[PDB]
Amino acid sequence: SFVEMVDNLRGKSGQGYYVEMTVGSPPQTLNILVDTGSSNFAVGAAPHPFLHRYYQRQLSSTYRDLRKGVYVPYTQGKWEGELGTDLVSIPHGPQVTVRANIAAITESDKFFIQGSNWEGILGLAYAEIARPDDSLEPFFDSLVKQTHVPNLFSLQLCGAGFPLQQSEVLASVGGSMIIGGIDHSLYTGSLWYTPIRREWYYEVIIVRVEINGQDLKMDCKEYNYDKSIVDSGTTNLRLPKKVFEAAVKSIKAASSTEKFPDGFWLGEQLVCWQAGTTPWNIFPVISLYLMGEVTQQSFRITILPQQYLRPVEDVATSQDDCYKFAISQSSTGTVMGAVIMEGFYVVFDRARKRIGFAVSACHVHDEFRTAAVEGPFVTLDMEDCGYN
Ligand SMILES: CN(C(=O)CCN1Cc2cc(C(=O)c3ccccc3)ccc2N=C1N)C1CCCCC1
Repeated sequence: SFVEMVDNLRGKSGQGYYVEMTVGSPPQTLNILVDTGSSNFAVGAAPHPFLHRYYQRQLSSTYRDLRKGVYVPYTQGKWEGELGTDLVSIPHGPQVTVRANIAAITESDKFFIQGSNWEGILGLAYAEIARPDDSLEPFFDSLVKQTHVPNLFSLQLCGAGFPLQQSEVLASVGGSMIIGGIDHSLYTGSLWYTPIRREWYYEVIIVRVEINGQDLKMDCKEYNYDKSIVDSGTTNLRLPKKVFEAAVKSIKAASSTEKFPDGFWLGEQLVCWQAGTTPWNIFPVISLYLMGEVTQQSFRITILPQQYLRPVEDVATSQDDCYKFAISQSSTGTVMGAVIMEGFYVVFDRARKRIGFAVSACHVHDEFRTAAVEGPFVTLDMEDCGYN
């Protein structure tokens, strides 16, 4: 179907997924992180201890200067840049060349990650959350208007399998970003769609949460406290303070046969099990019910411990499989990160203002269980879950 784009993503979920791209004339190649969490196409345009390479504007005959600066701070950090434009392409993507807005990053604190292997970020969200403002057209918006590529893209993040490293990056590809299409070889079963509440972040509405079938039983509005978005840039599944606690307890209980340190459930410290003996069956499956496109109808996606327990290279890299509990609390609402996406083929159907989920043909699981997507359900009381 889209053989060309299949498996065009790499990196490390923990350090983000990225795709190859080229900017300027002649072509300058750079790894760009795929982030559904933002709307700026920003690349390193100056040396930095963590950049193997960067965008060299003086060497591009098509580069154009907008003579406008941009300051973006975030978490005790920030990236500063100079706005401009140039021609862009995606080798393992559509065979097209567009002209996009490019923030040439010139100074940054806490942005570029050591080891990730990407020198830039491709924000696929809407302009509403673009810096310095919504007038700076996002990349995909430009791509869709300068070509005939369909206004939609889908993602299948396969998180590989076992612990990887900066070296294992260019050895085992991570996943796929299919631009302008939906690839039938990336999923099994049906594709279920949930509406996009507001086009700024990819915001959705969750109506119910379950732990091994048991209802978390909270006012559905609490689940979307502030907001709920899907973000390929975020590693963990992030949930409000309350929901978070309620969940850890339920998860704690479910797994009682064995006890772990409070440090584990805080993401502070990890756990290990003699190679090959990880007791998956002891940990519970998790499920989020989403609002359906059809009124009063809803469906659910379900992940396994193989999705929320991230494999990490042991401290002493011994012969023991250790794991990190990838479920943490949030204050900015729910973030459906990689622990969620690595279970499904996710479709960002902007043209129809919806997002679809399907079982990933590459998700991790043992023969006893499997991730799922099932519907329809009728648990009256849904739009009422939307926060304001
Ligand atoms: C925190 N990260 C996330 O992916 C979670 C949600 N975000 C935040 C985010 C922040 C930025 C920045 O402007 C920035 C500035 C200085 C230092 C760090 C970040 C840009 C895009 C963002 N998109 C998200 N998905 C980080 C995960 C690694 C990639 C950077 C964002």
